[PDB]
Amino acid sequence: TGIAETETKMSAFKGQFPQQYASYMKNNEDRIMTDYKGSVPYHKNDNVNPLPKGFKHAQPYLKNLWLGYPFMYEYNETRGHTYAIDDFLNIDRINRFAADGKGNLPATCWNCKTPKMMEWVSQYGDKFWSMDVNEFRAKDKINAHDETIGCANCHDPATMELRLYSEPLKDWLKRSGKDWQKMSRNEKRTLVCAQCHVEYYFTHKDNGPAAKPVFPWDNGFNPEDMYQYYKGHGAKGPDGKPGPFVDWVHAASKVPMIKMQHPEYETFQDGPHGAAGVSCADCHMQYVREDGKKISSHWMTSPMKDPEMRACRQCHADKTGEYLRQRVLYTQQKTFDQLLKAQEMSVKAHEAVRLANAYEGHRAANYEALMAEAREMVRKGQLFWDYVSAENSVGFHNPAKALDTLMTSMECSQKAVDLATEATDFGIAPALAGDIKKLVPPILTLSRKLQQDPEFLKQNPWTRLLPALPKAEQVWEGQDRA
Amino acid sequence: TGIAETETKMSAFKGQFPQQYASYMKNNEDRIMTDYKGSVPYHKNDNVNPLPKGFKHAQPYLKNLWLGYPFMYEYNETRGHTYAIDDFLNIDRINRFAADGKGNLPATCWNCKTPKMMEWVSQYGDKFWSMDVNEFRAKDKINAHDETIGCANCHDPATMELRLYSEPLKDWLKRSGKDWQKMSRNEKRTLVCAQCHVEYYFTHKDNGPAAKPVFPWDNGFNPEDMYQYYKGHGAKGPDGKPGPFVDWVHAASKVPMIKMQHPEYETFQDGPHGAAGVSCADCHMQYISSHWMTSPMKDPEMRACRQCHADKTGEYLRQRVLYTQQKTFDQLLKAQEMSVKAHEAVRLANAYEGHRAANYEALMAEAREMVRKGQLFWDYVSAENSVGFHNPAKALDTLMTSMECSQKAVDLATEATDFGIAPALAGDIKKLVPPILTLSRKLQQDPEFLKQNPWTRLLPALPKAEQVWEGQDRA
Ligand code: HEC
Ligand code: HEC
Ligand code: HEC
Ligand code: HEC
Ligand code: HEC
Ligand code: HEC
Ligand code: HEC
Ligand code: HEC
Ligand code: HEC
Ligand code: HEC
Ligand SMILES: [Ca+2]
Ligand SMILES: [Ca+2]
Ligand SMILES: [Ca+2]
Ligand SMILES: [Ca+2]
Ligand SMILES: [Cl-]
Ligand SMILES: [Cl-]
Ligand SMILES: [Cl-]
Ligand SMILES: [Cl-]
Ligand SMILES: [Zn+2]
Ligand SMILES: [Zn+2]
Repeated sequence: TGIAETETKMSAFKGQFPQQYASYMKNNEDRIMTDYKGSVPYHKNDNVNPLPKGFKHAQPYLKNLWLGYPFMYEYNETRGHTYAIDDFLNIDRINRFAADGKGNLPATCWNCKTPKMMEWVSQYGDKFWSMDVNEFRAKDKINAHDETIGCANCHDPATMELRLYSEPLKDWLKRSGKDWQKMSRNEKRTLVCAQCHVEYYFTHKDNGPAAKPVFPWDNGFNPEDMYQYYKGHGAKGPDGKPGPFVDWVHAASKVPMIKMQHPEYETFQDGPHGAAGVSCADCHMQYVREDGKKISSHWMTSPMKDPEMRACRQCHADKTGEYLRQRVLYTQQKTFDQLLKAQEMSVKAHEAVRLANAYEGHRAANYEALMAEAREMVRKGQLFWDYVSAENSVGFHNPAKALDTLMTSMECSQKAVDLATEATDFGIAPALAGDIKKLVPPILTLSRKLQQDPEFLKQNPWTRLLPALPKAEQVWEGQDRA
Repeated sequence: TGIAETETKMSAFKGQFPQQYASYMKNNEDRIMTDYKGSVPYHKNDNVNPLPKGFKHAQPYLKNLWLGYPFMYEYNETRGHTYAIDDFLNIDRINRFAADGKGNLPATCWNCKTPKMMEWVSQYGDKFWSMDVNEFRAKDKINAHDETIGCANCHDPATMELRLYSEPLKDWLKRSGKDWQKMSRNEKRTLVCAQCHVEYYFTHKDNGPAAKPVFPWDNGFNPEDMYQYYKGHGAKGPDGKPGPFVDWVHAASKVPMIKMQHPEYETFQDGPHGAAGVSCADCHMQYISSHWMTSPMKDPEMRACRQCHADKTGEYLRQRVLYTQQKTFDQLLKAQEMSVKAHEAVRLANAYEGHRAANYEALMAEAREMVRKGQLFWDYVSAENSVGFHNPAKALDTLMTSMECSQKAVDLATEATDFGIAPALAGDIKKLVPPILTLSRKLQQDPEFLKQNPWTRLLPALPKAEQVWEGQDRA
């Protein structure tokens, strides 16, 4: 093709690739829900209101578990790639109420949202990352419709060969001694998704260019590996050694936490399909026959939307769609039910540490050592459930790891409850005895605008721990500065 | 063939079936251990001693968890079918120290160990079940080598067609409206193993012929199903209503327990293979049909798997098995630890002398139930011989629920004492309740031995008595 190697416009590909383009346009369907997933952007913590506000399979405790982090404001089920920027610009996680108009998040937040990344990294280099996210938000900076996730994110425009635009994934391949050119078509059919559907973190300024994205894979891809990995890479001590990494300090328990984000690749690669050489594209980009021929479907969505499960039957030819669906649900039902329980246990763990920190009664002689261990268990337990929760398959990508991970999560949280309780000489035991939902009610609603209202914050024991934000008018709506 | 319809002597088949016979003799290999299984009968709770006594992947807490039940005496890894009787007659679970020479276990214990069952049931009818196990133990009653599990257990001797000898399995098929003659060859290739590789219980006399074996499947095959099933079928109260079934009362916690035994069928049937119509025989009796029924992991090339998984190497298949087993084994040990803590919490609460909570009795009743349920759940996984592989998701989900139940028991019992016992339960459970490495019927005769461990100390000393049975020999 004659399309520019750096083309950011999806529309530039339509004329020469009408079939793949029209298929990619189906990502605009945001009306169908499946049993646990789907394309309606409901609030992931809302199991009270019906669709599309909430959902029967929402996670009630999310806001509590992320108290003090932007995810306490908004976090929704995902839509197709065509809406990435729209959703990016609607999310309350990015500050829209600051006078200077700053989002209070790094420009790195654009990293997995647009092909424009190539041009921005070319222009700004290492310095792009820590610029404010909202410095690239106006209509003259990005076209939400045409420059959202598109063809140039996975294809070399000139040859249409599979190509990585991703700096952090390229960093990883470089670090691990891998080489794109020597990789199989098969491996590439997974790696293009691994540019974005992974857990990541923002570089601390003591260790490299501020906010440069990193995939924390050096210790391995499992939750335990990541937990071990995150014992380093944080801020340096007066003595220069990087301490443990910290995404935020929980506003209730004051525990230094790690946030997990969509670890699809890490979860799937050692699962029953991933370990066998099956690629993301095999299930999510099935060959389909449309208008005279066989194309790679570019509708990247839930395979459960198709009652016949065609995308599975090129390998599971002897199975009916219903059978395959039931085997998916066989795992998801179990994973979802246990996840909710690991989440309650995590909340109780946070509450135990919070109660112990506030405990005025006589303490155990080894109080400080007990609390230090309790905090670490809160952090570890949460990293583990989040690793499963944040992952979009609800256990199907890797059933055994999901369930094993949830079980370890709960064990860690329970250990935090036990240690913190012992630290107070069991003074806080009675309180921790009830329904955790009574002591720490799930936070259904919480937004940047609401956090401006003291009388709102008082309505829940945990929101009560947040500071009131300055009374302020909304300054950004979508791409309009106001 | 001319072979008699209830021929019990395996050797009667050697002549017309040398190939299958020699293949079945391969079950005599009892030397190889795999990563988690194998054919060396090591003591399943012993992770201290060398093979063939212990193993690095043993379950340290078993004796504690079965305190008050024969399984506290001996429980070993399994050997091939050819040794069923030998192992049956060596086990300390059956009493060998009684003057009258009784084993103190029902003859039903023979049910899944010999074809002679057909003749015995024909001779005694339902009176057979409750007779003492040792009434059929002498050489003149059974040939340990020729009449152990054999050809007649799965084959109609005359035609060699697949056939069920099992009363309990036939009972089930009859109850559930199923019919052998209308069943697929495929389904039969699983059912012959389901005659024995399942969870079962002994009928309480109030509800049917004493000790008749039943497969508790009416509520479904899952652990929750069985737990619900066992809310009934126990002893009747004055109004004739059967109470909850109980296998034994835990000697420490005094909780009425349910024992799970080798639920291979129940576990595997809704797993990734079982749900897909794959049979036990497909993996364990690879194509003649190999009659070596053992661990498929003994074969580095995993031949038995590659007629379906042709594009995979043996190493790959092995790693995928281990991917599940290692996770299942690690979590099991933890569920077991939590179960011990739950028993100990209920025990400490029962003994508690301090201020009780006003709703003590209701809290304890729920705590006990949770001990019982938690244990049924881990045992369902532990007792099963695949260490998670037959059904990875159910195994792990089941272990997680088990732990949840046990933790609930700890919480309820603790709350019942107004938290007076909380400090006592805070440490390493292995310190407060040390694993019982060694315990036998002979040792339980010695008070000084019993004092060596806080839980064996809760057992009564058995009468000083000489051993009366060894193998099939009286003494
Ligand atoms: C790749 C390494 C990414 C980084 C860096 C950021 N995001 Fe992301 N984002 C990514 C994926 C693969 C997905 C879909 C999967 C999922 O579970 O969300 C998303 C999704 C979003 C969304 C929509 C869903 C929601 O969270 O409500 C938003 C609003 C979003 N992302 C914003 C966002 C922000 C603020 C980031 C910086 C902190 C950020 N993304 C980084 C991939 C990646
Ligand atoms: C990653 C998220 C992709 C996006 C964005 C786009 N494409 Fe794609 N494409 C992707 C994969 C993994 C594959 C399979 C390649 C293989 O060798 O198996 C493809 C394939 C194509 C092809 C080749 C013909 C076919 O198999 O259909 C074409 C012509 C193509 N894709 C076009 C295309 C267009 C026009 C896109 C923007 C609208 C586009 N792709 C985005 C991965 C991804
Ligand atoms: C960054 C450049 C990405 C690449 C490369 C891939 N994905 Fe993605 N995906 C990304 C984001 C930010 C989002 C959220 C968009 C939003 O507006 O919420 C998604 C979403 C998905 C979904 C859900 C779509 C739905 O209908 O619900 C799926 C199923 C999905 N992504 C899959 C997927 C696959 C298979 C990819 C490789 C071929 C892939 N994505 C690449 C970000 C990016
Ligand atoms: C087949 C065995 C699959 C492979 C290989 C991959 N995915 Fe998957 N994915 C699959 C199923 C059956 C589901 C559940 C769908 C449902 O409705 O429950 C998923 C889920 C996802 C999602 C979430 C979809 C949504 O509605 O937002 C995403 C984002 C996703 N998968 C991405 C993804 C990636 C990155 C993969 C390679 C690393 C991958 N999938 C492989 C089936 C299969
Ligand atoms: C080939 C590229 C495949 C596609 C497309 C799908 N599956 Fe698959 N599946 C495949 C392999 C190689 C395996 C492991 C067995 C092996 O030979 O190594 C599987 C396994 C499963 C299972 C069993 C595991 C479980 O979770 O119970 C299920 C239920 C399953 N696959 C379902 C499934 C679905 C829903 C798919 C479409 C979305 C699908 N498979 C596609 C190979 C391939
Ligand atoms: C079928 C319904 C059976 C009943 C009734 C009894 N046993 Fe069993 N036994 C059965 C199987 C499928 C196996 C091998 C699988 C396993 O996990 O053990 C066994 C094994 C034994 C063994 C050897 C292993 C051991 O426990 O050390 C012994 C000593 C044994 N069985 C004895 C025994 C007793 C005493 C029974 C009555 C209480 C009994 N069996 C019943 C199948 C079945
Ligand atoms: C169950 C535990 C069995 C024992 C004990 C014996 N056999 Fe078997 N046999 C069994 C199965 C599940 C099958 C497969 C049947 C099918 O239709 O697929 C067989 C098969 C045979 C055959 C048929 C030829 C073959 O496929 O090998 C023969 C001749 C045979 N078995 C003989 C045989 C002998 C001699 C046994 C005692 C030593 C014996 N079987 C025991 C199940 C079981
Ligand atoms: C009762 C009549 C049984 C039938 C029918 C089946 N099995 Fe069995 N099996 C049974 C017992 C009592 C034992 C333990 C024997 C001992 O001395 O410990 C076993 C053992 C096994 C083993 C383990 C053998 C090893 O090498 O470790 C396996 C793998 C096994 N059994 C499988 C199996 C299969 C596949 C069956 C159906 C075809 C089957 N058994 C039937 C009791 C009985
Ligand atoms: C293939 C997918 C299998 C099916 C179908 C059945 N079994 Fe299985 N079994 C399989 C594996 C890979 C293992 C683990 C072996 C190891 O060494 O870890 C097992 C294990 C068993 C055992 C224990 C073996 C031992 O050493 O004692 C038994 C007794 C057993 N399996 C019995 C059994 C039954 C009754 C089945 C049908 C219901 C069955 N297996 C199916 C592989 C597969
Ligand atoms: C046909 C009769 C099979 C034999 C023999 C074995 N497997 Fe299998 N396997 C089979 C099916 C139908 C499936 C589910 C996929 C589907 O099409 O529905 C599987 C799945 C697996 C998996 C993935 C699940 C997991 O536990 O990770 C594995 C790892 C697997 N099978 C391994 C395996 C082994 C070790 C076998 C020999 C002992 C074996 N399979 C035999 C079909 C059949
Ligand atoms: Ca979605
Ligand atoms: Ca992260
Ligand atoms: Ca064995
Ligand atoms: Ca039982
Ligand atoms: Cl954020
Ligand atoms: Cl090991
Ligand atoms: Cl017993
Ligand atoms: Cl008190
Ligand atoms: Zn080991
Ligand atoms: Zn009191």
